[PDB]
Amino acid sequence: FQSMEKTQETVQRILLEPYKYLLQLPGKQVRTKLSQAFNHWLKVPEDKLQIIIEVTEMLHNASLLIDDIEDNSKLRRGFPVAHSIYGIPSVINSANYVYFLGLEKVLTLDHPDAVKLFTRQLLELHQGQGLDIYWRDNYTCPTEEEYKAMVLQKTGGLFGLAVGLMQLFSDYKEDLKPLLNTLGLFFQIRDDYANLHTEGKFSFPTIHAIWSDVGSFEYTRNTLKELEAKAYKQIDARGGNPELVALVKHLSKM
Amino acid sequence: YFQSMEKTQETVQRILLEPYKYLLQLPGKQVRTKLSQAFNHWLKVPEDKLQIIIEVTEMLHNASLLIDDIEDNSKLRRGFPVAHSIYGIPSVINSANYVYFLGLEKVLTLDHPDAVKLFTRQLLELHQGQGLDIYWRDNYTCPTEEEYKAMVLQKTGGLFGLAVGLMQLFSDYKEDLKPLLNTLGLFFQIRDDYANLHSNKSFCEDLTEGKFSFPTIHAIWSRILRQKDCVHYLEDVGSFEYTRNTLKELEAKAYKQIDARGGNPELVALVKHLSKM
Ligand SMILES: O=C(Nc1cccc(-c2nc(NC(P(=O)(O)O)P(=O)(O)O)c3ccsc3n2)c1)c1ccc(F)cc1
Repeated sequence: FQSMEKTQETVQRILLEPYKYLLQLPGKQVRTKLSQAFNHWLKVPEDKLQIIIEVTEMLHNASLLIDDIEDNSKLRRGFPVAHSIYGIPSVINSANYVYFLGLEKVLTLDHPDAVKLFTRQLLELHQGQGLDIYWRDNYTCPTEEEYKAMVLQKTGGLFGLAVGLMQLFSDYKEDLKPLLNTLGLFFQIRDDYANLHTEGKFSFPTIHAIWSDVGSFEYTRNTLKELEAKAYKQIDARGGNPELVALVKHLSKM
Repeated sequence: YFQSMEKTQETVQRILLEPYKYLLQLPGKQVRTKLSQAFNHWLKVPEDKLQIIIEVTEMLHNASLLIDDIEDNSKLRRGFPVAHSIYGIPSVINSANYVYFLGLEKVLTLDHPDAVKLFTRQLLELHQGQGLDIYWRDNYTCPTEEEYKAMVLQKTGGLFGLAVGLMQLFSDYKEDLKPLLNTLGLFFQIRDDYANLHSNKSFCEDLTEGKFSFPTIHAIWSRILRQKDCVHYLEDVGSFEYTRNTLKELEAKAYKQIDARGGNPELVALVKHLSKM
């Protein structure tokens, strides 16, 4: 009656706490820098942007809560992972609810293909997470070619959501999927290299070593620069973009 | 020959659905189907749209049990080990979540905009059900009978309303079944609770399988702060006696609300059959 509507509204506050626990962790205020850069082509409406951002950022973190459980991570960016605090069921709930609150949010774009797209990209992400666990469960390191596959499914899976949602809400229609893989790998491999120089996570240098001390760092350096090159050569054939290339050349520090 | 991505891909689908399949093969998925067919005697929906509404409902159900078992730390389900104790927590979470989104994809094929609206609400609801369940658990508290019923209509007992609601989108039938659907949702659940018990020299949180069950709750509220040989204790409290009473009492209101919607032979057959327990 009365008491049930209080006890219910409460549960929704509670439900977001693991999601919030992940928001507050250090860095990943730099995601925002990136989508803003992409808007120098898409010229998207400020109000559709804020929702595409809200969504992307919801799906991301909900997807990390699961990824940590699934990877049996112990820490994330140095702090304990969400499940070791709130506990697995409490987390599963929060991520899943947040994913669906993000559906609800995409519905507000009022665009039938946006749900179509969200659904595809999530389905993709789950297959990535799929493989990741498959390998883990079978005590197996994936090959370099397979590692990249998983990243484009998981990472290009959720770059591609955002850039693709925005491109729905733009008269810009030239092909960024090419550029987005080049960035997806770039970002990942970099964050792998940085992180080393794992937490139950397959990482580009460890994989290259394992498929012969080794100087995978030497190879990873080489492999990273080589993408950045293809970043610029595909950035240009899309009429160029100052904001983005600033954020690339900045990041090529590591 | 980069048939390597074609293999690596076909594989992932097989893998991803294995825990979902593991749950299908446990007994009698033919009884959900029996029910929605009965409801079509009012909605007169197209056979092909029905099949999808059914596929969806049935996907959401099982995916929702895979999670329920993890979350309730169940050990067994319908006698066999639970899905996660075989395939393992991460592998299961993945499969349920993927299945939920394959059900989105499926609802999209109904090609009617309100269907996504509805699915999204029902899922969000389901999660709040799971919400409550753990709220109570975390607070070391047994919920009231009143509250238990609320949780059931929110959660997996809820999932009739998705289907009947999807169907009613595709129908010029517009009279109110939500009333009848609670009466049925509780009926179905409480029955499956009673059955599950009447099925050792076991303890209760063994038999319930770490689950809130109508008879155990009624017992616990009879002999501001916080609430051997089970079966005979429950009969010594006679929750079984009360559950019998409480079940029949709904079935009665099933019939009295079935009728004020112009009556329905198919359904009433399936009720009176099921009233066996
Ligand atoms: O891993 C994904 N994206 C991606 C790509 C490049 C870097 C990162 C990333 N990676 C992180 N560290 C590592 P992890 O995800 O194991 O914490 P990763 O490099 O192996 O993904 C962290 C940690 C705190 S914020 C963060 N962001 C994530 C990812 C996760 C969930 C999705 F739904 C989609 C992509």
